[PDB]
Amino acid sequence: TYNVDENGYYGEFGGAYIPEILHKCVEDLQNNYLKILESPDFQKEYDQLLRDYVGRPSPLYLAKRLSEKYGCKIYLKREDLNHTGAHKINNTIGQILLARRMGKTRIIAETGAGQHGVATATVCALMNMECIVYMGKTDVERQHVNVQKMEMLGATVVPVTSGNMTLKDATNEAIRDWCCHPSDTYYIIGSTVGPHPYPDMVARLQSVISKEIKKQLQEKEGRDYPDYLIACVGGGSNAAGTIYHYIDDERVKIVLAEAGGKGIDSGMTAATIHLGKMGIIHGSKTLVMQNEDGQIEEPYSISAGLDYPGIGPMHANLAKQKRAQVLAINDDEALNAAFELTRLEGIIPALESAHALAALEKVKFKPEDVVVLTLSGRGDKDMETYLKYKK
Amino acid sequence: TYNVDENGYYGEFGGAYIPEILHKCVEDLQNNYLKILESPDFQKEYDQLLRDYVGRPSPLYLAKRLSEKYGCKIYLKREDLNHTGAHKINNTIGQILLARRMGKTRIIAETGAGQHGVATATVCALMNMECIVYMGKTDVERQHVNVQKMEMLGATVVPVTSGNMTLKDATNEAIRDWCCHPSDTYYIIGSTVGPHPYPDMVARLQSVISKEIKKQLQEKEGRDYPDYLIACVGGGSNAAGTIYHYIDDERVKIVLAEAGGKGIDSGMTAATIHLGKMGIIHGSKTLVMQNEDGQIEEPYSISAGLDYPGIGPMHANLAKQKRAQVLAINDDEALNAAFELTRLEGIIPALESAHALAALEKVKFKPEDVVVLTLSGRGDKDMETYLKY
Repeated sequence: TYNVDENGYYGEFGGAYIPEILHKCVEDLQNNYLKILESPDFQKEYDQLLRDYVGRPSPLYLAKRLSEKYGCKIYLKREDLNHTGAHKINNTIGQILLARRMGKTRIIAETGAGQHGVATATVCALMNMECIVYMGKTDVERQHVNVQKMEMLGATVVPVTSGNMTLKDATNEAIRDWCCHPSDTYYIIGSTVGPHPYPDMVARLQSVISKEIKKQLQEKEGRDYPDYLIACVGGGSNAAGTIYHYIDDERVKIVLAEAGGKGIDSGMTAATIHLGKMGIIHGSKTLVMQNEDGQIEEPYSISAGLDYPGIGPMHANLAKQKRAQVLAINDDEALNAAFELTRLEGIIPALESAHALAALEKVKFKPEDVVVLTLSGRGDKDMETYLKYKK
Repeated sequence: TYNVDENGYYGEFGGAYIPEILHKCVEDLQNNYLKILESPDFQKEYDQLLRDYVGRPSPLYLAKRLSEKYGCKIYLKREDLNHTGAHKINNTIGQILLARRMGKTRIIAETGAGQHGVATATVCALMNMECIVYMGKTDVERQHVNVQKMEMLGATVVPVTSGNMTLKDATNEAIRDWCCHPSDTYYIIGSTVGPHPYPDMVARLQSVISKEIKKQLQEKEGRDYPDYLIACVGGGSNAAGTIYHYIDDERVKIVLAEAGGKGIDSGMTAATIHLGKMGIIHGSKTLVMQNEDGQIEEPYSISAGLDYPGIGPMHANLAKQKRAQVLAINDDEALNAAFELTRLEGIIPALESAHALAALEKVKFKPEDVVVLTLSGRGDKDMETYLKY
């Protein structure tokens, strides 16, 4: 299987490469997570909140003008319509329910651009649970609306002033925090990253996407599988959910779009699958962009959501084994695709999602091909970028 | 009976108070709109787009922390989750579907704060149809993000410099364009305002809200009606939609929240039901805020979306007959309610919708009351205002 194996690995990638201090809390999570996620109590509450609070199922929308342009049937999986405007809310809802079932009361997370921090604070408001979000001080400074939303939602935002004051430092303080609070604290990881069981956990939470796609395609096409699944990747969570229930069925082609930034040869890029080497990042053995001194490098993308140096182990494995095609989509290609979707379907996509849309230009589709592309988010949050880069 | 009568009136209110130029285009719409709206072909495409493009049905969400706070069961009808972030998309989808079944190919609309202009441009992009939005130049200057959105969506934004250079003037110019274009043009009005049949048409399009509430209450509560419907009003479309299927059921109390601004006695207000006089606005007989010289006033609210001098005739009638309770909610009250919902439920409401939320402090609830409150929009667009408070 291309899902996780019984040891926490996706082929050679993944596992739990963690200091001894994390051994106990990660082991404890490993023991709990599947028992709770498979339980009917959990499934019932998760489904109810996903329906009433998030608004699931997200529609599967036949984009008729896009379909005309690319000469095939293109459905858009509309995660952009979720409460909070992206798929991250599926994961924060799932993990807060897990946390509660583990008897945890204090919820912590880190955030870079602010989206995961908002998704985390959102569910902590819902649940009336103490919420602390760690955020690199440089990230804090230039993400003031997200900081303000977190604070409105009643979370405490902790500016992280250690190291370079970036996402890496915030991640480090969050992990330290969790480790030091084995009694009461649960750490909500933001993507399909981190030590086992977090990658599998987050993929399972996001698998609601492909669960729905199966039902929706059956109703609309009379078959339960598309010819292509297309998603953007940062850490890999919306892609993991999109492909989860199709991951071993090679009839369904997988196209992953990563952030090329200014171009894979430009030195300002986030194309981890194309350019990364093996490394350990946040306890996971995976591909990581490293500089000539072996140091975890500084990625660049127009989209903050995709400018992570690592990739989830799932996708490293999919790419190596050639189960998925991976494209490095550049900033200009993503912007062009965002403006195109806006004009053709009246949907303003997230800049992340726009990388996936740009992939449509790169693949020669057949007229009977059925493509499902995950519109991971809406583009309201990106409007300042869109106004600056327009025309 | 509280819905439109056979002549376009709601008691004495409504009708079509128009010059001769308009008579042709308005009569045409009056004669044809309802048979299209009621037709299976229309209903099938409307439902398909509402499901797959907008994400309907919008959930009915039991807000447990809000419910515990006010001592009863408060369901939020989640129009905030729709594509575009509000209920206006229900109206633009419905009306462009009508326009197409009428053979019209050029689409025009007015907008104030920009939300209707966005919702119109949105569906014209989908449908690949020419779109022109009239917008007061003051509003163009106040709403740079919405203007740029409309342009990204393919629409032409026409700055209107007549009158006060705001919503009433843009409405005036849209109407005037329409009348000059008998061949090819359909005018998507943005609220339950204007000449018959626009009030009734928009209310019917928005009635999907209450059609859903019925099924959703049946499933959740066993009965299909609440004790209260609570909604905010500008022109009155989300409210009309919310009440449409309940409007003659006296068991259902209706509470409409209007924008008090800095207070009804402040000089800076938008509380049309409380302060308006009978008069004509945009070919509709209704309540209209007027200066002492009898001209249409510039309203004020912290929420730009409630900058309506007039109100839909439906609501003038509901208020005069005491079928609805009407509350004038001040800026402060709306702001506190927005912060309250954000903290209690993790939902950042539109400032328009926050006026309905603030009505929760004002109503004496019984423990076994079931309230449905229409969360007309999300509040992403309002974060710069919330930051300041």
